[PDB]
Amino acid sequence: MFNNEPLEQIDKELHDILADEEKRQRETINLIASENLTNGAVRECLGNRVSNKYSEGYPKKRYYGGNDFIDKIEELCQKRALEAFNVSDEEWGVNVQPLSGSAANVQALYALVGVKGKIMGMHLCSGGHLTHGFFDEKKKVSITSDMFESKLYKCNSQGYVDLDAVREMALSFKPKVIICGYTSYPRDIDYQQFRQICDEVNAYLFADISHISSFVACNILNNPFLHADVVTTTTHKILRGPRSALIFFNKKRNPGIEQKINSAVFPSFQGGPHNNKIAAVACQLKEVHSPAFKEYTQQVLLNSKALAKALISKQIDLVTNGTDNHLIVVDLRKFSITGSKLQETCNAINVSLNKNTIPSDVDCVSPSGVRIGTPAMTTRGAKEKDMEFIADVLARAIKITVDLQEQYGKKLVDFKKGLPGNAQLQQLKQEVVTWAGALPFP
Amino acid sequence: MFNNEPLEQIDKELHDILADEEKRQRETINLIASENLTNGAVRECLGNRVSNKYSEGYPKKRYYGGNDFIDKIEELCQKRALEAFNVSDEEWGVNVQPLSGSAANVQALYALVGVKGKIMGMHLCSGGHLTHGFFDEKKKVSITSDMFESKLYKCNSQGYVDLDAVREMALSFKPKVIICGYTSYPRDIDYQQFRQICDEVNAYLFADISHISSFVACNILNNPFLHADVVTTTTHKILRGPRSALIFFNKKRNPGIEQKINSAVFPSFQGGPHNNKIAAVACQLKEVHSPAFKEYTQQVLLNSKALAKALISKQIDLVTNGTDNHLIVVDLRKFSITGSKLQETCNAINVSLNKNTIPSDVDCVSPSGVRIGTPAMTTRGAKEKDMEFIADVLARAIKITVDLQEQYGKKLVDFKKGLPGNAQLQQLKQEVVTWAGALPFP
Ligand SMILES: Cc1[nH]nc2c1[C@](c1cc(C#N)cc(-c3cccc(F)c3)c1)(C1CCC1)C(C#N)=C(N)O2
Ligand SMILES: Cc1[nH]nc2c1[C@](c1cc(C#N)cc(-c3cccc(F)c3)c1)(C1CCC1)C(C#N)=C(N)O2
Ligand SMILES: Cc1ncc(COP(=O)(O)O)c(CNCC(=O)O)c1O
Ligand SMILES: Cc1ncc(COP(=O)(O)O)c(CNCC(=O)O)c1O
Ligand SMILES: [Cl-]
Repeated sequence: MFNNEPLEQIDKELHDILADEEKRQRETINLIASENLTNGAVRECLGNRVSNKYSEGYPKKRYYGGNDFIDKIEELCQKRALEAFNVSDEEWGVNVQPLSGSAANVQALYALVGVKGKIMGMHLCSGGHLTHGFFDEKKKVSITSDMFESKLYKCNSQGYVDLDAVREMALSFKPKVIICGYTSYPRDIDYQQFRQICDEVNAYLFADISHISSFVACNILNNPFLHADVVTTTTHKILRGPRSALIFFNKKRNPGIEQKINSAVFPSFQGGPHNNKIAAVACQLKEVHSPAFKEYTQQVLLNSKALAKALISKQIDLVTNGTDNHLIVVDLRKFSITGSKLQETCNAINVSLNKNTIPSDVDCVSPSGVRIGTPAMTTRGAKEKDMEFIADVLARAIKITVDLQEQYGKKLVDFKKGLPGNAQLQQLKQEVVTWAGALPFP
Repeated sequence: MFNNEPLEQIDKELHDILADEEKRQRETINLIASENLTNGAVRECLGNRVSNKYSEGYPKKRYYGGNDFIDKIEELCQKRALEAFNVSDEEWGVNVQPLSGSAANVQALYALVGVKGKIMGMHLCSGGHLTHGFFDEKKKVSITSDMFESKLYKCNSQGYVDLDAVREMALSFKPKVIICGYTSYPRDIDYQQFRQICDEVNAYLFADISHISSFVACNILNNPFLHADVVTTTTHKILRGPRSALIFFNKKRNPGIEQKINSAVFPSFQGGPHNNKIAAVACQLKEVHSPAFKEYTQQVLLNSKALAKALISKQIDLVTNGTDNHLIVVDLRKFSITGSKLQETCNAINVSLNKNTIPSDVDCVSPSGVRIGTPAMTTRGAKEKDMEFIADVLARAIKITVDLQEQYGKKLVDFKKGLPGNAQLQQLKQEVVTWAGALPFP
């Protein structure tokens, strides 16, 4: 007693929008640093009947029965997880149930510090994530600043984490967790120095490596597992998995942490796990361990260097004047345009990127930068030589943005009337669609 | 630069376990009251590329661009949602972003009461959910008893919500939220009398209808929307959607609530929505609005009535001696066997059900009942006449459970040893597999 008609027939209206999304993705130069494209196998797992099953609890420790095949799936996933991040089942454990990065962080921070607990994170306007304790002058914007008591550190004038400021605050404010690992940070992290600062205050060291996860697994960037108590990562960004998250925990440094983390996830915060997610992670984490994935991650960094370089050759400024990872933050000051304006211009030419603060920005009000990243385009086949064109396109978009602003004024609503039907943007869009359209597409 | 070979070739090891999960599901009599089977269209949406997309914020209020198609998807889902539950765009709003039931409840409760706010829910051992404020002597098990301050009401001696006890407690405790709508409750709910209790204290009325959602939509059971400030529901149980949830909020009774709830979800708790979930939810909600779905939901209740009646005819007791809904709680005291044992016996014969408390239990390690439900089997095509067989199988399992206990003792470790290789269970299993295996299967 059900309807087994294909999606096309049963719900034409939805299928049509979906058919469109797919075309927008196919015909876009996607530079959203946090985005990627899943392969067909990952998507088969996501659409698998394994999500019919309720599986509250942990393997061999379920509330319901008939969970043996589910238990294998979850245990496979924990195993492939620890292997990928080059850690022994004996020193580290992982929880693979968190539905997403924000959930994982909240769950893991609660596990460590409880309600009214003290945490330190990087400010959002400086490149920290919302769940690193974000609050405003007027509001406790993230639960992490409300259920916890948080203090936020900043970057210096050159766009680097000010470790000396981290220390001043940590001794003065006395957190039980210090979070490092960022949403928008173009450079590698000195985890050793974080590990040393925590020790003077007795704090835990939390590394959120969602943006650089593949670099960590592939031994291309600094290893946080060498120093940290907890490591979290989403599975969907550079890692190229489904939308999900991982919590890693150092048993050796902390006996009692395993049950603390597993209990935080369920039953404090979550109910039934989404087993299709757990399955999709398994599928991808296997791909991750292969030398082919190491190729890809290397290719990611090469494109990112070639891109930063090409932009500089076009006299465009970058925060920290470079990148060690997959992401670049462009500084727009020398052109007197905002990131929102350029975001608007890139939107019109099928170039996806986002506005972003620079140190010299007082508030999150008027971002002076844009964040671009190379994982999505690398997946689609772009090589170092293709970074020229992309840089060429962003330079052209910046120039058009500067022209439109002189014509239509400083206010965004005013600025925005220039875009529709602009001969230059339509020519540029066409160049983009034409190049993007024919790129390999999972 | 990716690997696009089918799941079978790419990760055969996973494909096997998954193929096994599928066979186990097809060959099981599934009586888990919270379980169902999604159609193929819902699973095409779960594995659609729409989840490649970052979409933080709300439609026409996104942080990133390129989100016009996503916006069309999310607005369609809010629209199909409000109508399915027969409420006006103008009086009710809905948030469709919560990743799961537990997240939805925690988010919605946060929105209404804040950190350290007072809430009232049904005890777990009585039939409330974990997120309704559950705690233990010595341990705050759910975040809902830690981030909030909670008190837990119980059912009376006959298995009914003791409304008088609710009032005595509420007036003493002075909560800002009283939650009704339960995990294991075989009877309908008097929302009007709950509305009246809240009014005497000025608390909000929270209705979690995850288990009965279709009944409410189809105008078969009482309407919580008539009386409630907030209604949550999962989309995966009787509603037959993906693993997701909805928060409903009454704007007409509460100006301001719409921002309070939307902001609770993001950016307080969540980051990027899972657009594949949202797409899948939209797809199912369309189906929910057809009269074919009203028929299915009627069939659920008919089956549940027939099953209760058949069990009664076999001299098995039911908490409240019947059901108004999709689920039955069997009281096993007259056979002196625990739910744990029967669950074990049912596991051995491919009959999925779970242990459950009865009023006369006080502790939760001793449960004297089992919960069964009819949505899954109804989906698979079983009609009233089939409920006899299902009752006959359950009676036979109870019988074998009594016999194995007299042979092996009252301790579960010992009891279990009687199960493997038992001539009667293997006989019963085959009858189950042969009937189950051949039933319609989405
Ligand atoms: C949208 C989002 N999610 N998590 C983020 C952000 C992100 C962000 C940018 C902007 C802007 N403009 C605004 C927000 C934001 C999101 C919610 C509430 C709020 F007050 C601000 C968040 C964007 C820009 C790059 C990522 C950010 C920053 N800066 C960081 N570090 O973290
Ligand atoms: C697993 C789960 N999640 N939410 C629930 C339960 C459920 C439950 C049953 C049993 C039993 N026996 C034990 C638990 C449970 C789950 C987590 C922690 C805990 F202390 C207890 C939870 C289910 C299993 C049968 C009904 C329940 C009840 N009773 C209610 N009302 O709510
Ligand atoms: C460092 C970090 N941690 C956690 C998350 C949260 O993941 P979910 O959205 O899956 O909750 C993000 C998301 N960052 C979004 C972006 O950079 O575009 C992140 O950048
Ligand atoms: C009252 C109630 N609310 C919410 C949920 C579900 O939350 P998740 O989607 O996070 O699992 C349940 C599921 N209860 C599981 C069961 O009855 O079997 C529930 O019983
Ligand atoms: Cl999903």
